[PDB]
Amino acid sequence: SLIQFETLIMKVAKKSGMFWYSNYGCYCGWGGQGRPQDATDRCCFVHDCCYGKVTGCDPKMDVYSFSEENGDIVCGGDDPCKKEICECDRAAAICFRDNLTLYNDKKYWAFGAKNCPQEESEPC
Ligand SMILES: *CC(=O)c1ccc(Br)cc1
Ligand SMILES: [Ca+2]
Repeated sequence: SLIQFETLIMKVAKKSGMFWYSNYGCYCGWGGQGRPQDATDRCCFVHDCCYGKVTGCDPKMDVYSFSEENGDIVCGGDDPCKKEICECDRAAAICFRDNLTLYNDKKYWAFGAKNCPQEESEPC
């Protein structure tokens, strides 16, 4: 669920999703169009595409299971579809953590729709 995605961002990237990734660039926020503007924005774009490929369950609402083990987040449970959602959230949390060197809200927060042209939308 989205609450769990916020939780994974806090655990992995040591940052809040709502404070740092909810309106950054073209894609770190709900939906999106245009080009991923930088490495953090591309992490959100891939997360959108991953969610778009989940068939059978709901990435917003459904609750997945995970454990911390061997220094990593391990997605689990008995449901393949819910584990797919967890994998999308875990990959994006690690992607955020790994691209903190580049993060730049001064340049990219509330980047604006003109800057994210419908015609430049990179396909998944
Ligand atoms: C999938 C993803 O990264 C993302 C980020 C922020 C919001 Br709000 C929704 C989705
Ligand atoms: Ca988005």
